[PDB]
Amino acid sequence: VETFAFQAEIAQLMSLIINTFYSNKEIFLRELISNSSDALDKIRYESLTDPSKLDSGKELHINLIPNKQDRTLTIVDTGIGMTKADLINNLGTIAKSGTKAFMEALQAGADISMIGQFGVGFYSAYLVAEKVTVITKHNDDEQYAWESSAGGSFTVRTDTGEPMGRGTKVILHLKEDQTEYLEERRIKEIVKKHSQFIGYPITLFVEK
Ligand SMILES: Cc1c2c(n3c1CCN(C(=O)[C@H](C)N)C[C@@H](C)[C@H](C)Nc1cc-3ccc1C(N)=O)CC(C)(C)CC2=O
Repeated sequence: VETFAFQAEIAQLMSLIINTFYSNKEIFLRELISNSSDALDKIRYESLTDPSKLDSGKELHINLIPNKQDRTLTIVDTGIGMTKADLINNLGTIAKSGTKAFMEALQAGADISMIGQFGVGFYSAYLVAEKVTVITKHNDDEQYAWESSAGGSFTVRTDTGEPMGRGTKVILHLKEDQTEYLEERRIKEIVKKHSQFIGYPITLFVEK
């Protein structure tokens, strides 16, 4: 298990997201679904030039899986996935500028729901999650688990759990007071409001 410091700008953003009073937390789900959709767009595009990129799975979809026993909501996609370099360095490097602009825009009167316009919508997960785990598999690399409970650090390790084939799972370990996001009616409501036109099937799993 390797431990890394977040880019300073990203630690600042995470603290802002955790500390700012902002009741409209439900927008986190749209941002995660958007990342999944963009990841699915990318593998679809790449597979046109190279059909073998779907050898790791032809199905292009998004699953939403609540688990009340574990107090987790997982967003699963069969998109392009992320390499180790993406997880550790590359996406966060790119996200530095967006992070800075967002925080500047908030100082000027924007609100937290506009986060996705700055390319850092992933971090909205911390509106509702105390810990986020990202399990991901890209065709060119092994399966990795990224994890952070904020506090300025994240970890990456090779994942020895069930092989995914290709794609990304974002596991939200929900805060004690955010369990409404495990309720079928609540998730259905948010998906219809903010994510009704996503171009891949979204399956909301129900609890046994
Ligand atoms: C930024 C950012 C970040 C993450 N994703 C993105 C978002 C980075 N990104 C974009 O902002 C695009 C260019 N608008 C490319 C996406 C789509 C990429 C391939 N897949 C993806 C990425 C993210 C989340 C889910 C998925 C996922 N579910 O696959 C996750 C992590 C690297 C742990 C931290 C972080 O800074």
